[PDB]
Parts: sequence; C-alpha cells; structure tokens
Amino acid sequence: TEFPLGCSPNVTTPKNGLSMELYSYDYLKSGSNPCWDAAYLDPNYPRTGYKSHRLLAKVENVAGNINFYYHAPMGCTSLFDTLPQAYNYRTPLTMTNFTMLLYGYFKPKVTGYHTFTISADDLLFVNFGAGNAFDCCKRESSADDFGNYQAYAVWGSQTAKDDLTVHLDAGLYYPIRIFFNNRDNDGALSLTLKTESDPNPVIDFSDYFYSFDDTKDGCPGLVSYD
Ligand SMILES: OC[C@H]1O[C@@H](O[C@H]2[C@H](O)[C@@H](O)[C@H](O)O[C@@H]2CO)[C@H](O)[C@@H](O)[C@H]1O
Ligand SMILES: [Ca+2]
Repeated sequence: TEFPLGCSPNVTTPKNGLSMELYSYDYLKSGSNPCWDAAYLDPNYPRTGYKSHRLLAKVENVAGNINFYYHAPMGCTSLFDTLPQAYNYRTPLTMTNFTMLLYGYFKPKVTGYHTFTISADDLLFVNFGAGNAFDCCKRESSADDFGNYQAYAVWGSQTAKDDLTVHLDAGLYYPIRIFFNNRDNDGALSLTLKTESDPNPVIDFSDYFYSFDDTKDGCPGLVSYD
C-alpha cells in the first residue's frame, strides 16, 4: 500500500510518544530441544497469543531513538538487562527473551516518500496506516484486527520486506503498530527513516511519534489524492 490512510484528530496538544506493552517470553522447560519457545513464529502469536504470557508493564510516552543491540553473555539462558532510555522503562527485564508491542501514530515533518527500514533479532512486524494498523481514533475497538504486515523481519529467515516505502502527508497522523520478540540470546531492533528530500537517515523519532484518545465518531484523514 503506497498511499496509506492517515488520520486527522481534533487535538490541540497531541500526546508525545507511543504506547508500549511488555510481556514475558519464557524459555521452555530446561531439557527441551530447542531451548526457546517457538510460539513467536505462530501467525496469531502477535495478535492474541502474547496475551497468554505475563504482562510486565504498560508504558506511555515512548519516543526517541528506540534502536538497540543487546549482546547476551550466553545462549539458552534468561538474563536481565535494561532497555534504552526512549522506552521509559528503567528496571531490568529479561533482555534475552521478551515480547514487546508499540502502538500509536506517526506524524511526518515533510510531505513525500518515506522509506522505513527495519532489522531485528528475533522478530519485528510493522503495520502502518489506518485500517492496516488500526482505525482512526478507534484503536481500542480495532486493536486485534491489524492486516498484512507492511514490513517484517525474522532472524534466520530468507526474510524480506525489511522496508516500507510510502507517500505520506505532513498534515496527517498515521496509525503504526510495531511488534517485537526476542526468543533467546542476542536481541536487536532497528527502525530508520529515509525521506527523498533529506540526505541524512532519521534514527531519533522524538518529534514523530504521538498518541491520541479514541473518540465516538473516529477521526478519518482529511487529505486525499484521487
Ligand atoms: O546469533 C544470534 C542468534 O542466536 C541464537 O542462539 C544460538 C547462538 O547463536 C549460538 O551461539 C548458541 O550456541 O546456540 C544458540 C541457539 O540456542 C538465538 O536463538 C537467536 O534468537 C539469535 O539471537
Ligand atoms: Ca535472539
């Protein structure tokens, strides 16, 4: 979808950052082969399966550079460490093995083609646009109804759709859903943005990520090109 749908909330002062939910991703019982839980590859794990795991936290105002590489001291071992400051989550968690969901809206600074590139260890699935991620100012009621991933990356796969190239309007806020899993060992998440008019890739999304309350009527985008 080259021209994803955006949204036009009625809001004077939009809330900065995305929402985040963290969930457990336990290893299998010691002695299993392989050591890691394979659930993360199930088509419905990112839709409702993660809800069968333990909720670790719901966090707000996630903004900044969300990229990280975590080097596990050893494999098949649950080890504790911390996320980058952008995640607004300061306490140690099992960086070797966890599930993370981010959602909210992306606001472009300049109208035009935007290329988002992703890489992950182990898994990063991205939905982008109204409908595809969720409905405009109707997130809660459409939360589990996201469509085909606009980008996806899975460690060890002949993966692909490591990028998404879309025409965006600076006047709209675009629903975005980012689903991450580390099954074991090293963990890594990279999201970057390249615009056609700007020479430097963007890695700090401080000014681009927003959250909005849902409304009875919704807030469909008021920019259209056909
Ligand atoms: O290499 C990244 C990759 O590691 C897997 O773990 C491997 C590890 O690479 C290897 O040194 C060890 O001997 O076996 C491990 C298999 O349990 C992770 O499973 C994978 O998620 C990546 O992080
Ligand atoms: Ca891993």
